[PDB]
Amino acid sequence: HLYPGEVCPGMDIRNNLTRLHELENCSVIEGHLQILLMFKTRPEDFRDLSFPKLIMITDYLLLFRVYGLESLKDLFPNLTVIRGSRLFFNYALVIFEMVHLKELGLYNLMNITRGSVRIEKNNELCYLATIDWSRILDSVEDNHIVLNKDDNEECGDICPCPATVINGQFVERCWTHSHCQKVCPTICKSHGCTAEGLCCHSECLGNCSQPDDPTKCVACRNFYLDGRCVETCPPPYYHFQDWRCVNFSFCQDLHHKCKNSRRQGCHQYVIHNNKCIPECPSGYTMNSSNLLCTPCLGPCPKVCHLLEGEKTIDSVTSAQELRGCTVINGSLIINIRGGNNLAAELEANLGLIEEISGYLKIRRSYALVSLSFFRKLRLIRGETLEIGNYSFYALDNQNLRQLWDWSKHNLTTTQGKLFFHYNPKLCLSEIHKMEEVSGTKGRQERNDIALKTNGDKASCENELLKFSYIRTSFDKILLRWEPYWPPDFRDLLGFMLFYKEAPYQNVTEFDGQDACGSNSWTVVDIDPPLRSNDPKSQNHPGWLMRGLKPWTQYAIFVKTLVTFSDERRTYGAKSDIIYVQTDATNPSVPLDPISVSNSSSQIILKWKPPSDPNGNITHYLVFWERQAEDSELFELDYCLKGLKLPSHRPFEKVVNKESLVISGLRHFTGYRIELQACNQDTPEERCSVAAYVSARTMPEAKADDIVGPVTHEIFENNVVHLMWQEPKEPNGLIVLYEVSYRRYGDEELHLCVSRKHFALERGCRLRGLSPGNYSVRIRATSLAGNGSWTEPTYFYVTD
Amino acid sequence: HLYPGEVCPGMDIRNNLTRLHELENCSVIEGHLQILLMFKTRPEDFRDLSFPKLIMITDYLLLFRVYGLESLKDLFPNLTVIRGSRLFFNYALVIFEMVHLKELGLYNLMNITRGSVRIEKNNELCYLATIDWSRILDSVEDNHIVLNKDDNEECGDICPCPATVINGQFVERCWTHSHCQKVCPTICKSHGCTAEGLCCHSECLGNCSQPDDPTKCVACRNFYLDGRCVETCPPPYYHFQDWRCVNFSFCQDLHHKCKNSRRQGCHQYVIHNNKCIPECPSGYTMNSSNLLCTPCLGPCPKVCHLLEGEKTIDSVTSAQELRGCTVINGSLIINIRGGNNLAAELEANLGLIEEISGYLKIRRSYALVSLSFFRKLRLIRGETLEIGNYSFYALDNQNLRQLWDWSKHNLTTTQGKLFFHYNPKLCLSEIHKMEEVSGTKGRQERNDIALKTNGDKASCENELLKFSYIRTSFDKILLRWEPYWPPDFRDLLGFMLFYKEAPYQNVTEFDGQDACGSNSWTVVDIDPPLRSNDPKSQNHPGWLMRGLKPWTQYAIFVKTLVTFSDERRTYGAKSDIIYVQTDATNPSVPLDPISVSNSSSQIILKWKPPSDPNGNITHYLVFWERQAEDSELFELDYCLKHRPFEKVVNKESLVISGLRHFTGYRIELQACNQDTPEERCSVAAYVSARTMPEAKADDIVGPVTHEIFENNVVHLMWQEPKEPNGLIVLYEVSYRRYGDEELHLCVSRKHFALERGCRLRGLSPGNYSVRIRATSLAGNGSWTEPTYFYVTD
DNA sequence: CAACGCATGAGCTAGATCCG
DNA sequence: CAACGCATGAGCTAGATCCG
Repeated sequence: HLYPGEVCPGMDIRNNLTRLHELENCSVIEGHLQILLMFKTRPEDFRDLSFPKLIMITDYLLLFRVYGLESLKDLFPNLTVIRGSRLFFNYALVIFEMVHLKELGLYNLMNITRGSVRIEKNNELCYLATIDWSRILDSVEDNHIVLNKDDNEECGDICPCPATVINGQFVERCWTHSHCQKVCPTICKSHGCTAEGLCCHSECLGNCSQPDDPTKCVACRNFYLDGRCVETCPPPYYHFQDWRCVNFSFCQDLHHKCKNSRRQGCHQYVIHNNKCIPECPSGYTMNSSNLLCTPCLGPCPKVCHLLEGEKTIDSVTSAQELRGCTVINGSLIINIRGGNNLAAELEANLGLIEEISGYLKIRRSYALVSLSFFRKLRLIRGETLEIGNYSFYALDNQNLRQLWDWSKHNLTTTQGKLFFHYNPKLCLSEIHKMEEVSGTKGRQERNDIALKTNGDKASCENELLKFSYIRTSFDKILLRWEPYWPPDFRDLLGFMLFYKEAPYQNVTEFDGQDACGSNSWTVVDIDPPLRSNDPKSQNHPGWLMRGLKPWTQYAIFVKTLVTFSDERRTYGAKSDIIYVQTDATNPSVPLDPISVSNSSSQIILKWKPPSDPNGNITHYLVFWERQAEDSELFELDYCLKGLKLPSHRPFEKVVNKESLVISGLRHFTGYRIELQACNQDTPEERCSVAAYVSARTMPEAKADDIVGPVTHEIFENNVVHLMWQEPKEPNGLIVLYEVSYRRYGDEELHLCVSRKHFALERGCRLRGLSPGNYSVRIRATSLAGNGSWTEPTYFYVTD
Repeated sequence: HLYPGEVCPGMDIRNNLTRLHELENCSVIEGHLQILLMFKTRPEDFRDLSFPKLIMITDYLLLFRVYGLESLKDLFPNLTVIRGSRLFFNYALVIFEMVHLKELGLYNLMNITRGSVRIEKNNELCYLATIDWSRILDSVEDNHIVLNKDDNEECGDICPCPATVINGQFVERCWTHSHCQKVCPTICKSHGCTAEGLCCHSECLGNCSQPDDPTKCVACRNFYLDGRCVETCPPPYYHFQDWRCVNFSFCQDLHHKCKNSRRQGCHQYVIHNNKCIPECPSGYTMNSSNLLCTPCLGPCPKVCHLLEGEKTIDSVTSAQELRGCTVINGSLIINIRGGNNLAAELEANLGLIEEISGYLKIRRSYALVSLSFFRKLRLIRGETLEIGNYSFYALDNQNLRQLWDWSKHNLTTTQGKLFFHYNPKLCLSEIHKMEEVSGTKGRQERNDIALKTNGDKASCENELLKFSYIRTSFDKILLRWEPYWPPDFRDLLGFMLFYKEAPYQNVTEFDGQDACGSNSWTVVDIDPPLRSNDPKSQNHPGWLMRGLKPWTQYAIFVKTLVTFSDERRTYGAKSDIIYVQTDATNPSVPLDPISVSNSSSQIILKWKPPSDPNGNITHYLVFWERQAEDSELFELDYCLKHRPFEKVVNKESLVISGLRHFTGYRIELQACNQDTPEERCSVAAYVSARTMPEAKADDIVGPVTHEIFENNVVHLMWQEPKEPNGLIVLYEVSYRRYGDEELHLCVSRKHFALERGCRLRGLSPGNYSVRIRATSLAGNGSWTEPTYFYVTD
C-alpha cells in the first residue's frame, strides 16, 4: 500500500519510556515528535523496542538529552521523509548533546522538504561528513554541524555506494559501517527511483516497488487519496494539512469537537478555497451552517464566547484576554477595589465592545467616575438575570458622577431591572435620563432604585451660567460672565475656571477626575466679587487668562462653589462649555535653506517649512544680493607662497512650493540669500526675520583664458617687452599671469608678473635674454584656478 | 532744636493728593515715602503746598509717574539727608518717568549714606551734569543717569561756588538757576560745615547753626538723644532703628501692640545687645517676661500661634503656611477629599510639629496611608474640646488601617473623648493599642467608639508565618516558609511576596491603604501549593527571586490571601518582615586611569574607585610591563622632513619610582576583595605613558678620530651612545674653519650604520674644528669636543 | 455717553470695566 | 539517607525539594 497504517497525533515524551507505547500501529505523525530529558535510563532497554511502520513526519523531529541510545536505527528503521511543515527554532531536525550515541543510523531519509539540519555537542559520533546533504537537503546554506567528535579527524571513517565527487575530492559517503547512502542516476531529480536505476512514477518520492505506477510506491508529493495521489484532487474533497484531501463530512466534526471549549490547541475549522483551514483570515468571517467564510463587509465581529457564564474584571490582565472581542455571550461584573488608574487603559483593552447577553453589575468601585470607557455599547440582551430578575446593578460606589453622554449615545436593555443603591455621588436626574433612553419605563420593584441613599452626599446643580463678553488677542483671552448669588448671599466661596486646549470638538464634560490619572483640567480659582446692592453695577466678575500659545482653539467653563451644611438648597450653578480660538501673530523663522550650484547660471535653493506657523501661511518672501570681491587681494605678490581658491534688490513672491531656482545672473559671483516666512498679507503684512545664507555660482570655462594679439618689442639691451590683452570678465579676478618662454632644446622656463606689475607696465619684460629662437607662452591664472595656455609666440633674436 | 518735630511712619500715596495732609507736623519719616500714579492732577495744584519741617529719611524716596510737578523745591524745602537703610530696587532715590519736571530743585541734599541715585526717561530735565555727585555720595560707580533731555547737549546750561575740576574740565556745579551746590573746604569731610568755613561739631552733618557744639547743629551721625547725640549712648537706653536710642518702656509697648496680631507688618521686638531688634536670630529665642533672647540650647521651638482657633488642611498649600512650626496654639482639622499623592510631601511640610493644644479631627479621609507624617507628636493638651467634650475624632474614613507604630512612638492625651466611627478598614485591636498608650483608659461615653462600623470590610489578621530556610547566591535568593491552611482548605487564593531593597532598618511597614505611590513594594503572586494530606510532606511552598544586584540588603515578607465571605473567620495570616543580604561577587573595573610623567624616572599614576564595588574592596593589584621600542623607525632616513607587582592597600594613589629611566611602560590595575578562599579579581584597565630625557647618557664621549684619504674626503670615526634615551636618530655633526661658522652636516641611523662613521667631500684645506652633538628622538643632547685637524694646501 | 490717552502688560508698583 | 551528577540557569523545553 501507500500508507496502510494509522494516523497519529503529535506527542511528547519526558522522564520515561512509558508513553512511547502508543506508537504501536500509527504510521503518519502529524505535528511533531519531541523526546527529551530521560536520565535514569539504562542503554539495555532500547535493543528490543522498535517502530517498523513509521514513515511520514510533518513538522520536525527533536532528540534532546537522551542517555542510553547508541544507534537510533533500531528505533526508526523506515522513516523516509520529513515534510517540515512547521519549523522548530529555524531548524527541521535537531540531534543535540547526545552522550552515548555511537552512530546515527538515519539511512533511509530521501527528501527534506523545507529547512535545514543541526547537530551540535556530540563527542561520540563519527561518519558525519559522509552524508552528502546536498542530495537530500535542497538548502545547504543553513547547515550547522560544529563541535563534535569529528572536530578532529580521529574516528576511523571506514565503510564499504558511488564515492561522489561533489567537492574536488573522491569523498566516500556512508551512513554506517554496514550501509551507504543510496544514489541512483539523476535523470529524475526527486521522482522516486529503484535499485536498478529505473525511475518510478513522476508524482512520488523515495523508496519504490514498481516503476511508473502511482499506486504502489511509498511517499508521494502533493496530497494523498486512498492509495492514489494527484497534484490537485477534485472537489468532492478539500485539502487538509497540505498532505491530504478529505470529504467535508470529516472535518466538520472537528469543528464540533472543540466547539466544546475544552482544549485551546485545536482551531474552529472553516472551509476556504478547498482548504479546511484553522482560520479564514482577516477580511473574512465564518457563516453558521455552511462552514464557509463570508467576505466581511466592514468590520465583522469575531464573537467571544465567555467562559463559565460569568466573569469578574478586577485588573488589567483579567481584561487583557478581552481585547478585540466585540460580542460577549455571557455576563460581566466590574469591581475595581481601589486601583490607581484604569481610566486610560480600558479604552485600549475593552473600548470596542458592543454586545453582551447577561447582566452588568458594578459594585465596590472606588476610582471610577464615569463609564466613558464603554465606548460602543448599544444593547444588552439580559438573557440571564441576577436574583430578583436584575439586569443592571450599582451598589456602594463612591465616585460615579456620570454614566454616559445621552446627547450622543444610545443604549437599550431588553428585560430585567435596574439597581441603584448607596451611590451617593450621582444625581437623581441622570438615572431618570437613563430610564428614558432605555427600554424600561414603569418596570419598578417598589422598592426599586434607592431615591435617598444616592446623590445625598453630592450637591447636583440645576442652574446655568452664560457669558457676557469674550475678547481675543495674540496671547490673552478675556472672560466675563453674568453675575450670580445664592438665595443666601453670604454662603459663597467663589468660582473655579477650568480650561484646556482642544484640537477637536469631541471634548468631554467635567468627568470628575479625582483619583490618579492623566491630564486633568487645569484650573485657577476666583475671589468672589463685591456686593453692590445695585441691579446695574460692576457685579460681572472677570478674570484674565494669560499664558496661551497663539492660534489654538481653547475650551472653557466656570463652576460655582458653596459650603456644605444641613440645608438641601444653594446647589450652585454650572455654566455650559464653549469654544474660543485665540488670534495669530508674526510667524517663526524658516528652517534650513540649502543652496546647491550646478551650472554657472542656475542656482537652486530649497528650505524647510517653519517650526511655528501661527496660522495658515500665505506665501514666502525671498531676497538676494550680488556680493563683491575682496579689494585687498589686488596687491599681493602671488609668486610669494600662498594662492587662493574659492568655491532695490530683486525678488519674487514664491507661493505654494518649497524650492526655487534663479537664472540670469553673474558668473562665479557670491550671493547673499535671505528668505522670509510670512502669513496673510494684505491686512497686517507681518513677516519674521530672514534666515541668511551665502552662495557662489559655478565659474565659466573660457572666462579665465584670454585670446588676443601677443605682440613683442625688442629693446637695445636685449630686454624684450611683451604686450597683450587682459581677460575682460575673469572668473572672480585674474591674479597672476604664468608668463613662460622656451628656447628650442631648452625647457619651458617661467617668470612672474604681478597684478599691479601688469598694471604699471601694461605687460612684462625679460631681462638678460640669451640670443636664440624663443617661444613665449602665457597662462592666465585667475583666482578660480589656472586658465589655458596661449599660442607659443615665436621670435628669434640673433648674435 | 536738633530735631524739634514729630516722628512719622512711612506712607504710600496713590491716585490722589489728599493723603499728604497727614504729614503736616512730622519731621522724621522712618520707613520710606513713595508717591506714585496720579493722573487727574493739574500742574497748578502744587504751588500752594509745602512741608517746611522735613529732615530725615531712613529708607528711600520714590517719585514715579507724577503728572503736574515741575520743581521739587516747592514741596521739600529743607530735605537734607537720606539714610538708605533699605534700598528700593537696589537704589536709594529714584525720580522716574516724570512728565513736567523742568528743573530738579533738591538743593539741600548733603550726604547719601548708602546706595546710589537713578534718574531715567525724563526728557524735560536740565543741569543734570552740574551736581558733583562725588561730593554727596560715597559711591558713584553704580550711578545710572541715561536717556534724559541731556542725551543731547541742548538745554542751555547757564548758571551763576567753585566750579570744581574733579574731571579734566572746569565744570560748573549747580542745582538751579538761582542756587548752586555748596562746597566748603575739606578740612573735615562730613563733619558739618558753615558758610564761613568753620567746621562744626565732629558728630554731625549737613547744615549747622553754631560750630563745635553737639546741641545746635541739624543732622547728626550715629544716634540721637534729646537734642544731643553721642556715638554710643549708655545703657539706660537701647539703640533703635540704627538712628535712635530709647528706654525699655518704649518698645515693650510695641511688642504688646503686636501681640494683638492685627497686621503682618509686625516685628515681635526683642531686646538683644542694647538693640530692640525685630528678631533675635537663629540660635536664639525670646524669654517672655524679661524680653531678652536666650542662647537656645538645641533646636528651640519658634512657636506658631494659629489663627482663629482652628484650621482645615486639604491641599499642599494650606499646610505650606505652617512649615517650620513645632507647637501649634490651637486645634487642627484635616480633610483630604481625594487628592492624588500627598503622603510624600507632609513630612517635607509638617513633619516637624510636636505639640497641639486643641483637638485633632479627621473626617472624610479618602486617600491617606497612616499618621506617620506626624513624626514628633508626643502630647495633645485638649484645652479646647469638640462637641460632647471630644479630643480625638476619626469619622467616615473609608481607607484607614494604621494609626502609628507604638513600638517606636510615644503619645499622650490629657483630657477629652476619642471618636472612631465608620472607619471600616481599621482593626478594633489597634484602637485598644491606642487606648493603652494614651492617657485615658476607661473614659467611655456609651456610645463610645464604634465597634461595628470599623473593621468589618477588612479582615485584620491574628496569625503569623515563620520562615524555614533561606539560601543566598551572588544574584539569587531562595525563600521557603512553613505551610498554612485555613479552617476550610478549599477557600484559599495563594500568597503575595512583597520585597524592596533597604539600606537601613527604619523601614515602613505595609499598611494596606491606596495612595498613589511612586515607590511601592513590588510584588509577585504565588500559586497555592498542592494538598498532600500529610504532616511530613513537601507542603512548604517556595519561590525564587532573581533580578537583584549583588551585595545589597533586601527586605521581604509574605501575606496570605482569601476570598471575602459572610462568616467572620479565615482572616488569613501575616508573616513578620526580616532582612536578607545578597552575597558579593567579582567587582567591576576601576575608573579614570591617569598617569603623569614629571621626570625621566618618576611616574605618578592616579585612578578612581570603581562604579560597582560589590562589597568592601580589600586591596588592589597593579602590573607594569616594559613596553618595547617601535622598530619601524629603524629604516627612516632622518635627514628628511614575571611582571613585577605589589599589593597596594588602603589608598587611592600610587607612584612607581626606582626603575629604569626613559622606557615606555604599559601598566594595568585590578580591584579585588579577599583572596585565599574564592580568589575573585576583576578585569584590568590599561594605561600608557612616556617619560623625559636624561642629561649625560644621550651624549656620547669618545675620541672623534679622522682618517685622511687622498681625494680630499676625510673619513670620520667616533662611537655611538651605548645607552641613549631610547634611540639615537641624528648626530648633529659639524665642522668649523677659522673665520667660518660651525657649518653643520647630518647623518641618519643607517648611514652611520652602513659606514661606521662619516665623511666630508670636497673640503677646503685648513685647520677645521669638528664637533658632534647627539640629537636623539627625544630631543638634543650635549656636544663632544671640537676636534682640531689641519690638512695643508 | 458710550479704543485711547493723560503707563506699561506679569522684569520691592496696580494687574486689563484696574481709570474716565 | 540525608552539593553533585547522569543539564542548563529565564537566550517554540522544565523553572531550583524541578530529579534522586
